[PDB]
Amino acid sequence: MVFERCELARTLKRLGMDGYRGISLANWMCLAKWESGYNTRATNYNAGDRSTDYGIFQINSRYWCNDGKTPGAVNACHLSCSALLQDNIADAVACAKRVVRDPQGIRAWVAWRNRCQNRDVRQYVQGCGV
Repeated sequence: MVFERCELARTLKRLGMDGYRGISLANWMCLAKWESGYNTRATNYNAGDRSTDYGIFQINSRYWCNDGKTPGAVNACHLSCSALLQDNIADAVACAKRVVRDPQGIRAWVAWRNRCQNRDVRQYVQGCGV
């Protein structure tokens, strides 16, 4: 499913993402926007290393979820990558929480550095009532 901006904002807040490990809700919104365009079924194969990015946060199969065809992969979130393709984003959120628990935090996603870091991200949550 493709979330509408404010609908996603309110959903993320309810799931406890606001301020998680120091990360504001607007940053998570900026991340989802640039990673998948708020689309839970988005998948992206990386031909260069044989890994695939799954879901709304484009979480990688090499470290976070298991899809069985990625070489030398671990499953830190202890989930099938299929779980990251559901309309219900509860599992994707729990895995994103795990990702940022590592030292890099939100910087783990390069797109965040490119389009969110040091920017005015207020626009992603404006008018959503969160």
